Amino acid sequence: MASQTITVGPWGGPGGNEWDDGSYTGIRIIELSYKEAIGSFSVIYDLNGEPFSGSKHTSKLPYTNVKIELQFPEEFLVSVSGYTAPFSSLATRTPVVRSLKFKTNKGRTFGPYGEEDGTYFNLPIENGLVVGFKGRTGDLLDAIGVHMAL
Amino acid sequence: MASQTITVGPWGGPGGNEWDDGSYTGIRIIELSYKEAIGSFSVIYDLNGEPFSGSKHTSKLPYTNVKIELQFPEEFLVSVSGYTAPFSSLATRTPVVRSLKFKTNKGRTFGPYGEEDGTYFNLPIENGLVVGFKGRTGDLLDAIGVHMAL
Amino acid sequence: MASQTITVGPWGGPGGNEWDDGSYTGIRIIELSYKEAIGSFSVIYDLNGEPFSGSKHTSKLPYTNVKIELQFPEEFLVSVSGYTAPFSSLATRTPVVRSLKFKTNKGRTFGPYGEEDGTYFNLPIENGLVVGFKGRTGDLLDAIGVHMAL
Amino acid sequence: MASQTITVGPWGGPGGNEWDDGSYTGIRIIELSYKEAIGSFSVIYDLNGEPFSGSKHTSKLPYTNVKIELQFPEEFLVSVSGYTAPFSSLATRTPVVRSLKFKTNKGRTFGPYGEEDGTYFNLPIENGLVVGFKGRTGDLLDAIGVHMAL
Ligand SMILES: OC[C@H]1O[C@H](O)[C@H](O)[C@@H](O)[C@@H]1O
Ligand SMILES: OC[C@H]1O[C@H](O)[C@H](O)[C@@H](O)[C@@H]1O
Ligand SMILES: OC[C@H]1O[C@H](O)[C@H](O)[C@@H](O)[C@@H]1O
Ligand SMILES: OC[C@H]1O[C@H](O)[C@H](O)[C@@H](O)[C@@H]1O
Repeated sequence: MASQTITVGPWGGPGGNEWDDGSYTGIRIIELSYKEAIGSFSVIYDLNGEPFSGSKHTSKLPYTNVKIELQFPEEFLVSVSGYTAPFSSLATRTPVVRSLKFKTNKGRTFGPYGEEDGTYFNLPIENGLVVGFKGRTGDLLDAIGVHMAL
Repeated sequence: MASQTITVGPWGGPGGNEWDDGSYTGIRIIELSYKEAIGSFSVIYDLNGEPFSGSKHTSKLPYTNVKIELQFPEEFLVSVSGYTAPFSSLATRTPVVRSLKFKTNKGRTFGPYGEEDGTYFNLPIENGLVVGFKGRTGDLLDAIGVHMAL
Repeated sequence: MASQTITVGPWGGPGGNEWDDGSYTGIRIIELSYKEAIGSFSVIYDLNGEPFSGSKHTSKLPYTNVKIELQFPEEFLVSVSGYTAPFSSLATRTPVVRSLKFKTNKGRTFGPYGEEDGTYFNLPIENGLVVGFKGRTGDLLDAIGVHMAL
Repeated sequence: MASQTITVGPWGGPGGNEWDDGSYTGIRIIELSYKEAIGSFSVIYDLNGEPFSGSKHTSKLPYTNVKIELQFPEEFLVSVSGYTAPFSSLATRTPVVRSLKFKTNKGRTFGPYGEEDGTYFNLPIENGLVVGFKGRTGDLLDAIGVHMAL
C-alpha cells in the first residue's frame, strides 16, 4: 500500500537470499566485485539530490572490486545487460549472474565484468530511469532485477 | 536529469525561502506549529520501509506544536486543504498558509490547524499517494505543494 | 487489474449521474455550456497523436456553448479551477459546478465560464499532465475531477 | 510531447518503417503471423474498459496467422521474449525478429512463434503492465519494443 515502481527481472536463479534496496531518485555509484561471476553488488543511490547508501550485498570471495561512478544527474544508465549460468563450484547447482555490463546516455560503457558465459540478457531503456535494484545473493550474485520510474 | 513525480500546487505566496523535500515512498509523521498561521512544517517520510526525516522548516515563533502520526502504510492521506492570506504584521505583502487540514482513508481528520482566513485550497485524492512536500518558509509557511505517485 | 492514473477531485456535489471518460495522452478540445452554472461538458482527447472523442455530457438547458481549442501538443493545461455551490432554480439542493476556468503553459486563460459563487477549488499543476476528466452530470455539471500522468 | 510511458527495447534491427502504437490501459488480443520470422504484428488494446484496435503492421508474406486472446483484465502479460537475427531470404541481412513468445500471469504460454535463431531477448515483468507496443515493419517485423505503466 506504499508507493511502487515498475520492476523488471529477475534475471538469474533461485539461489542465495532475497534482497531489495527499494526505489529512489537515480543512481550515483555502483560497487561490484567479480572474477568468474559477479560477487558483491552495492549501490549509492541519489535521493533527492544527495547520496543514499543501499545495504551492502557482499560476497566474501576474494574477488576484484570496481567502483562505477556516474556523472549524476546528467549521466544515467540506458542499458543493463549480462550473462546467467551456473558456476561448476556449487557441486549441482543453479544459475547465477556471470557477467554485467552497463551503458550510459553519454556513451560510456562499464564492463563487461566477470565472464560472459551462458544465457544473455539485455534491458535497453528507451524512456525512463533505473531507480533501484533488487536481487539474490549467496556466496555471490545469484540474480538481479531493476526498478524503473520516469 | 533525475526521477520526477506529479506535483501540484503551490498554494500560498512568494515570500520566505524555497525548499523541496523531494519524493519518497509515503508519509509517517507530519510535525507543524500554528497559531494565527502555520509556522513550522516538517515531515518523517517512509523510504522503503524505514523512516527518513525530511529537512526541518522551522519557525522560531512561539506557536503550538502538533505531531500527526499516521498508521502507515495502511493509513494514508486522502485530502490536503487549507487557507492562504496575508498575516498582517510579518507577511503584509504576500499570502502565507494560514491553515492546514488533513484527512485519511481511515476517516481521521487532523486540524484545522491555524486560522481559516482568506482563500481556500482543497486537494481531495481519489487515487494516488502523497509522496513528498515542497514549500516556502520564512518566519512562517509562506507556501506549500505536494508531490504524488501511483 | 487495468492501468491507472492519479486522480484528484471530485469538486462539486453528489447529484446527477457519475461518468468517467478515462485516461488518454492529452487534451485537444474542451466543449462546455454555461450561464449561471456549467451545463454541458465534453472533451476531445489526444490518444497517441489522434483525436478521441469522449462521451458527450450534454445539458439541454439554453446555455452558451464554448469550445476551448488547445494548440496541442505544445500547449497544455496547467491549472483547472472553479466554484461550486447550489443553484437557485435547482429542483434538488446540493452543490453544482457554478464556474470553471483553465490556464495553459502558453499563458492563455479560458474563462471564467459560469458564475463565481460558492466554494473555490484550484488545481495548479507544476509537473504532469491532464490526461482525462471525470464527473457528475444531470441537467447541469454537478462535479468534476481530473486524471493526471507524466 | 504529450503523456509518456516507460519504454524498453527495441529488440531487433534498423530495417523497415518505424511505428509506435502508443500507450493504452492494457492488452486484449495480439495478432501475428509467422514462419521463418515474424511477419504481421497488431494488437487490440483495452482503452478504458473497451477494445481499441491498433494500427495494423501487416506482412504480405504468405505466413501462418495466429490470434492470442488474453482474458482481460484478470490475465495479462508477464514476459515478452524472442529471438533476433538476420534473415537470409532478404538480401539485406539487417536483423529482424525471428521469433516471439508471450507468458501470462495464469501460466499460459503463447509461442514460440517463428524460428528461434540468433540472439535471445527476454523482458520478465515483476510489477507493472504492458500498455503499448512500438516497432519496425518492412516485409517483416524488424524490431519491437514495449511501453509499460502501473
Ligand atoms: O550465491 C551462489 C550460491 O552461494 C551459496 O553457496 C548459496 O548456498 C547458494 O544457494 C547460492 O546459489
Ligand atoms: O514567512 C513569513 C514572512 O516572514 C519572513 O520573516 C520573510 O522575510 C518574508 O519573506 C515571509 O513572507
Ligand atoms: O445536474 C443538476 C441536477 O439535475 C437533474 O435534474 C438531476 O435530477 C439532479 O440529480 C442533479 O443534481
Ligand atoms: O521487414 C524486413 C525487411 O524488408 C523490407 O523490404 C525493408 O526494405 C528492409 O529494410 C527490412 O529489413
